[PDB]
Amino acid sequence: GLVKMSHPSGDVEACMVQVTCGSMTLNGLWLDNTVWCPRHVMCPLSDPNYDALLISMTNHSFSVQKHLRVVGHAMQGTLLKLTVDVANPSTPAYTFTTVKPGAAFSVLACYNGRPTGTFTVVMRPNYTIKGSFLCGSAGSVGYTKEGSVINFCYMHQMELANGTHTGSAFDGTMYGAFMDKQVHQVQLTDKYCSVNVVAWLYAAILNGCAWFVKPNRTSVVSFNEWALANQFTEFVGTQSVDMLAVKTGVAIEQLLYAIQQLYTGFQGKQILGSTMLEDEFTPEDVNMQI
Amino acid sequence: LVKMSHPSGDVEACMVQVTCGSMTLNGLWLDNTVWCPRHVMCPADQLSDPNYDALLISMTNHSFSVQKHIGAPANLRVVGHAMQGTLLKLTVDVANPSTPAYTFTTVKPGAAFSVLACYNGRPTGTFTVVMRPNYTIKGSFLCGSAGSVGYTKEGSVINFCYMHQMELANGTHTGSAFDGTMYGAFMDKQVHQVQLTDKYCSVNVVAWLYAAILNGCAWFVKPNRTSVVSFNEWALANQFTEFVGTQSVDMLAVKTGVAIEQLLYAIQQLYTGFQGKQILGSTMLEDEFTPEDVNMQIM
Ligand SMILES: Cn1cnc(Cn2c(=O)nc(Nc3cc4cn(C)nc4cc3Cl)n(Cc3cc(F)c(F)cc3F)c2=O)n1
Ligand SMILES: Cn1cnc(Cn2c(=O)nc(Nc3cc4cn(C)nc4cc3Cl)n(Cc3cc(F)c(F)cc3F)c2=O)n1
Repeated sequence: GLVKMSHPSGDVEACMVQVTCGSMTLNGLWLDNTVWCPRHVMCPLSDPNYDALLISMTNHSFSVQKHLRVVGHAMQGTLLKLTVDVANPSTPAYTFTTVKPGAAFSVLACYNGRPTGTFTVVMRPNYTIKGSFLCGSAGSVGYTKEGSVINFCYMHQMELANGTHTGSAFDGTMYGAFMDKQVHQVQLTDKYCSVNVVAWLYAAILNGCAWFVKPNRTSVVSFNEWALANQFTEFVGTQSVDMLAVKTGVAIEQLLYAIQQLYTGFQGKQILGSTMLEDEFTPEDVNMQI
Repeated sequence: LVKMSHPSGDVEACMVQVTCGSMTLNGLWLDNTVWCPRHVMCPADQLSDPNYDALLISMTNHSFSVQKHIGAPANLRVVGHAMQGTLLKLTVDVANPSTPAYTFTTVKPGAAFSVLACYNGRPTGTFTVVMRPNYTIKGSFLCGSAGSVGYTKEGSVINFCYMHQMELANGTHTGSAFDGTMYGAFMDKQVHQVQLTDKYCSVNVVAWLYAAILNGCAWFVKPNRTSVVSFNEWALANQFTEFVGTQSVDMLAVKTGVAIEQLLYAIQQLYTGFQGKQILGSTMLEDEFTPEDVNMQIM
């Protein structure tokens, strides 16, 4: 069976700081001479004018604590870019790439600048995540690692009226275009991550559970038109999926056909003990864990 | 309801690679001591029947090489060696300057801890497991993970509770407590060993049903009740642990208004299968969430 696995968090722990502006406080991320944090900390809340708020900021509007003097301030989308006079001596090698729905990443949950827990989520097709966050977590950070390069991909912003969560990429854009204000907002309807359901079926086949494999095939292009009408994402193949097809001898298109049948029901059978489709493990997860 | 682990940085700073002859695995560097599994002493002949007492006598301080790869790299010299149960206690001539405040305590079945999986002294992943009623854990471990460390954290104090030793069957593992005793009394040698049958951790199943009620999923709740004593007689016959209430569980009962005995009755109906229904996105009973975990996460 598959195990939820997160990256070691030490590297990122060393970058977490607390940012306070007026009576607001949250978490920031300190890289080199810059502290990133959500611009909501500038707000005195239901409909802020962040452009005016930025103008009103003065030399000592922000205070940064590591559990740091601010020399400049800028805004990049829904994030603030705060210049500090001391460079983080433990800045990892990093990139800022936006994650796509179905991709997994690790989250370091923090409160007032202190790391408290870590877990892994997949970005949902409706650009929310199913995290575990309490009040005081605004500015917590999500990331993947490739080699020793950290890709920072998520800065936490808000809990929606569901239990679901959203935030920003470090280019400043909010995932799913949610507005960083306290107004009722409703997410789009979620979908199954097709490529992840495919990975899970491959995991089943690797563990001896393969009754759903038939010779029938459904092409990618044909599955994708069906998916638009049945709350699945578009399937996009990857070399990681190809590796699963090679070591099982079962082609993607056989599994696309199987999903079409399984969406109707499992007949009277189980898959890896479950009678529901699973889309929270990626092809990369299955490759490295089986 | 996410699988939550402690931030791993405190423990990452203590992981080292330990080598002896042709064997290499992970060690834990705390002050002037490096802890690692004693299997690192075992030669290729005798991997199935080692004489660790004799192996230890044949060893010198010079038999052991120790490196720290991540963070500030490694100048460690072994100046002493001892064996404690299934663990080696190596003494080095530099005290780890990032040693956390720590304790050694053995965990009991049903309790959860974080694991930092490492390979050749390099941390690669973290996850949370529960100590199973048959004294195994179901982690994600590959070859080269022997000596990876499990732990909890309370305030500033890390409790180290697990040093990974062996894969018993696919996906089933065991290890030592830091007093050196193997969980489940498994033997640290290359031989097939059968484990006792696993059981559902009843108090964690109860915590999870409370989490479902808190989240608006309560179709399984009936007025009907089963007493603790009568449930525990049933559990003996159905591979469930004995239910033992705690203050953490009582908090959930007060908040939801649903008595423990109502959920004990519901478990008896739900192990007969969910019919076609789901609970918190699952079609089977879940027992890896503790009452403390549910109280923490759902407040
Ligand atoms: C339950 N929950 C789960 N995730 C979250 C995230 N979250 C948060 O941690 N804080 C928020 N509001 C603040 C209140 C403050 C009080 N002080 C003294 N300082 C504060 C700082 C913040 Cl950020 N919010 C709400 C929220 C945050 C935003 F970034 C935003 F644009 C709009 C919002 F309505 C929040 O969701 N809470
Ligand atoms: C798939 N898997 C999941 N968990 C494990 C744990 N595990 C392990 O990582 N290594 C082991 N044997 C070694 C071989 C070595 C080869 N070199 C060069 N160095 C080695 C070091 C070790 Cl420890 N084992 C097997 C094993 C380990 C013990 F500690 C023991 F007492 C008996 C055993 F059969 C292992 O289970 N692998």
